[PDB]
Amino acid sequence: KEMKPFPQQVNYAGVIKPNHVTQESLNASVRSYYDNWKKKYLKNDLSSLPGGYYVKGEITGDADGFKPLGTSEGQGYGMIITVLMAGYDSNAQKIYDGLFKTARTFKSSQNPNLMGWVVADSKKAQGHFDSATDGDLDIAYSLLLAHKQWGSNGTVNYLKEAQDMITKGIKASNVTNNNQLNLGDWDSKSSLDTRPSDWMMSHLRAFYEFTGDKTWLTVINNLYDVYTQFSNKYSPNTGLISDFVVKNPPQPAPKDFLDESEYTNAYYYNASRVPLRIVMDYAMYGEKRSKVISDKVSSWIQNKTNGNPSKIVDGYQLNGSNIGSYPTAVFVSPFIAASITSSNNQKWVNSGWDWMKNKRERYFSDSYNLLTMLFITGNWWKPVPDD
Repeated sequence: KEMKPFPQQVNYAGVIKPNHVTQESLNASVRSYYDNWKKKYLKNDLSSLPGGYYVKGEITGDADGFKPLGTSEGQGYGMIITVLMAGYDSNAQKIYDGLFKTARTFKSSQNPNLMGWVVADSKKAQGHFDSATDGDLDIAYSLLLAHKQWGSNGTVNYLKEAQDMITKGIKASNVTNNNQLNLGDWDSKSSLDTRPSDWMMSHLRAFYEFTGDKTWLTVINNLYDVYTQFSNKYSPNTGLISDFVVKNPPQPAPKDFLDESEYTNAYYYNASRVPLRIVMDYAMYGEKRSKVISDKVSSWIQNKTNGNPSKIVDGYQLNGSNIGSYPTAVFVSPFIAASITSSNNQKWVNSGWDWMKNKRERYFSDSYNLLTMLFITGNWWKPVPDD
């Protein structure tokens, strides 16, 4: 009953795939990576929610006295991965519906159309936590994929669930009056605080195509404006953006923003995800502003590393100075993805593929590496409202 079974192995206009191996090799690498990811991270052991699934994060410490097991961010990653692997994993729909059960049971304490950001094995946690924008973005987008994979005439009306989450959830709570995306449903409607890894341009395009609400296009265009307004001043040579961005005109967040890290003003663990989220817009929708941003970052990192992906480190100041020390896939793999819009990057893309295809480390890097591998092999297909 899959209408888009793995592997869809699509060919987006103007983008290259790794070409030193066959497509069957690329698909086999993705299948193996998924089987290992699923074994290590996909869980269905919530005593407080039989039938609920989640993705096991690490997460040090407690969250409001609860022991955090996963987040809405990982829930969204897992839900996208699961729908895309349908046709290989015969339990994909059961897993997806179980992830959705968790997402709606652990609803946000603020906007109940969203997911609260922490999964913990307690009925008290179900409805206790507020939302985080990126988790709900990936969850809502995954519902569009589910609609196109299985149709919406079964137990879960995926399209209606998507439309409600997009409109009553994300637009209502996270689209700001300044046409940005705020940090979560606890943040204000007039907030100028934003996390650029939430600027999931290609998801926002799909939201527009499946709701017809032009708000999404207004946000896309404005966020491209913001990216350029920020980078021309703060990263004119590298093209990078910081983990968090504040104020108008946009500027790097201060250090220790939200107590996340000393490097919230820099290209750190949140922003490492940006180059994938941006490049997908060029690949799936032909957006030239995405190619411009992607080529600038790709050229910078290739020169920085002398064409060696293993020389990428886990964090950079906006001027390109090293913060990190070692190559991890949440940084490496999006830099490879950013490189796919120019054919003269072929060798670099091939080297990046060899680096990432078997690279297993921990939840955050592995989950984002799998999303990136799905995308760069053509196996993340585009949901379209019909034929």
